Amino acid sequence: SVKIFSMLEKFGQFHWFYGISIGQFLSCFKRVFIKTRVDEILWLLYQEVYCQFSTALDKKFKMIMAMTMFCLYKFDIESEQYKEAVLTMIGVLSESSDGVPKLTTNDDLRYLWDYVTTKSYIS
Repeated sequence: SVKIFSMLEKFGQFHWFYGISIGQFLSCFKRVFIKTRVDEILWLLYQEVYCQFSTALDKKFKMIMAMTMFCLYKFDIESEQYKEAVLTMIGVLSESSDGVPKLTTNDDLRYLWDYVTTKSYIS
Protein backbone atom coordinates (compact mmCIF):
# COMPACT_ATOMS: atom_id res chain seq x y z
CA SER A 1 0.00 0.00 0.00
CA VAL A 2 2.74 2.49 0.85
CA LYS A 3 4.62 1.61 -2.36
CA ILE A 4 1.46 2.22 -4.42
CA PHE A 5 0.91 5.52 -2.61
CA SER A 6 4.52 6.52 -3.31
CA MET A 7 3.98 5.82 -7.01
CA LEU A 8 0.74 7.82 -6.96
CA GLU A 9 2.35 10.79 -5.22
CA LYS A 10 5.13 10.68 -7.82
CA PHE A 11 2.37 10.96 -10.42
CA GLY A 12 0.84 13.81 -8.41
CA GLN A 13 4.08 15.77 -8.24
CA PHE A 14 4.58 15.22 -11.98
CA HIS A 15 1.35 16.92 -13.13
CA TRP A 16 -1.00 19.04 -11.03
CA PHE A 17 -4.22 17.37 -12.20
CA TYR A 18 -2.82 13.86 -11.58
CA GLY A 19 -2.69 14.20 -7.79
CA ILE A 20 -3.68 11.55 -5.27
CA SER A 21 -5.69 11.93 -2.06
CA ILE A 22 -5.02 9.84 1.04
CA GLY A 23 -8.73 9.77 1.89
CA GLN A 24 -9.49 8.58 -1.63
CA PHE A 25 -6.97 5.76 -1.18
CA LEU A 26 -8.53 4.70 2.13
CA SER A 27 -12.01 4.83 0.58
CA CYS A 28 -10.83 2.63 -2.30
CA PHE A 29 -9.22 0.15 0.10
CA LYS A 30 -12.41 0.03 2.18
CA ARG A 31 -14.48 -0.59 -0.94
CA VAL A 32 -12.12 -3.47 -1.80
CA PHE A 33 -13.42 -5.28 1.28
CA ILE A 34 -16.95 -3.99 0.68
CA LYS A 35 -17.02 -5.60 -2.77
CA THR A 36 -3.92 -18.43 -0.01
CA ARG A 37 -5.89 -15.47 1.37
CA VAL A 38 -3.57 -12.50 1.96
CA ASP A 39 -2.47 -12.71 -1.67
CA GLU A 40 -6.15 -12.53 -2.61
CA ILE A 41 -6.59 -9.29 -0.65
CA LEU A 42 -3.43 -7.98 -2.33
CA TRP A 43 -4.74 -8.96 -5.78
CA LEU A 44 -8.09 -7.29 -5.11
CA LEU A 45 -6.25 -4.19 -3.86
CA TYR A 46 -4.20 -3.88 -7.05
CA GLN A 47 -7.18 -4.57 -9.32
CA GLU A 48 -9.48 -2.11 -7.57
CA VAL A 49 -6.91 0.68 -7.21
CA TYR A 50 -6.29 0.42 -10.95
CA CYS A 51 -10.01 0.26 -11.79
CA GLN A 52 -10.60 3.43 -9.77
CA PHE A 53 -7.52 5.56 -10.50
CA SER A 54 -7.03 4.67 -14.17
CA THR A 55 -9.83 7.01 -15.28
CA ALA A 56 -8.02 10.01 -13.75
CA LEU A 57 -5.07 9.52 -16.14
CA ASP A 58 -4.67 9.89 -19.89
CA LYS A 59 -3.89 6.93 -22.15
CA LYS A 60 -0.09 7.17 -21.97
CA PHE A 61 -0.04 7.27 -18.18
CA LYS A 62 -2.67 4.52 -18.26
CA MET A 63 -0.07 2.27 -19.90
CA ILE A 64 2.58 3.63 -17.48
CA MET A 65 0.59 2.76 -14.37
CA ALA A 66 -0.75 -0.56 -15.69
CA MET A 67 2.67 -1.89 -16.69
CA THR A 68 4.35 -0.67 -13.50
CA MET A 69 1.70 -2.27 -11.26
CA PHE A 70 2.08 -5.53 -13.19
CA CYS A 71 5.86 -5.27 -12.79
CA LEU A 72 5.62 -4.53 -9.05
CA TYR A 73 3.23 -7.43 -8.38
CA LYS A 74 5.31 -9.84 -10.44
CA PHE A 75 8.51 -8.76 -8.69
CA ASP A 76 6.83 -9.45 -5.35
CA ILE A 77 5.51 -12.86 -6.45
CA GLU A 78 8.04 -14.45 -8.81
CA SER A 79 11.78 -15.19 -8.57
CA GLU A 80 14.97 -13.30 -9.43
CA GLN A 81 15.41 -14.68 -12.97
CA TYR A 82 11.86 -13.56 -13.77
CA LYS A 83 12.73 -10.07 -12.49
CA GLU A 84 15.87 -9.99 -14.64
CA ALA A 85 13.79 -11.01 -17.66
CA VAL A 86 11.28 -8.23 -16.97
CA LEU A 87 14.02 -5.61 -16.55
CA THR A 88 15.68 -6.73 -19.80
CA MET A 89 12.31 -6.52 -21.57
CA ILE A 90 11.74 -2.98 -20.29
CA GLY A 91 15.31 -2.08 -21.29
CA VAL A 92 14.91 -3.34 -24.85
CA LEU A 93 11.64 -1.40 -24.88
CA SER A 94 13.68 1.63 -23.73
CA GLU A 95 16.52 1.08 -26.28
CA SER A 96 18.93 0.83 -23.32
CA SER A 97 19.34 -2.82 -22.25
CA ASP A 98 19.54 -4.70 -25.55
CA GLY A 99 20.42 -8.28 -24.66
CA VAL A 100 19.25 -11.81 -23.95
CA PRO A 101 16.80 -12.25 -21.04
CA LYS A 102 16.60 -15.07 -18.49
CA LEU A 103 14.00 -16.89 -20.57
CA THR A 104 12.89 -20.21 -19.08
CA THR A 105 6.77 -21.93 -16.93
CA ASN A 106 6.36 -18.18 -17.50
CA ASP A 107 4.10 -18.71 -20.50
CA ASP A 108 3.22 -15.04 -21.08
CA LEU A 109 6.91 -14.17 -21.54
CA ARG A 110 7.06 -15.99 -24.88
CA TYR A 111 3.92 -14.10 -25.93
CA LEU A 112 5.62 -10.83 -24.94
CA TRP A 113 8.64 -11.88 -27.01
CA ASP A 114 6.33 -12.65 -29.94
CA TYR A 115 4.87 -9.15 -29.55
CA VAL A 116 8.26 -7.44 -29.37
CA THR A 117 10.12 -9.38 -32.10
CA THR A 118 7.65 -8.15 -34.73
CA LYS A 119 8.23 -4.60 -33.37
CA SER A 120 4.59 -4.46 -32.23
CA TYR A 121 5.40 -1.96 -29.51
CA ILE A 122 1.78 -0.95 -28.89
CA SER A 123 0.71 -4.58 -28.47
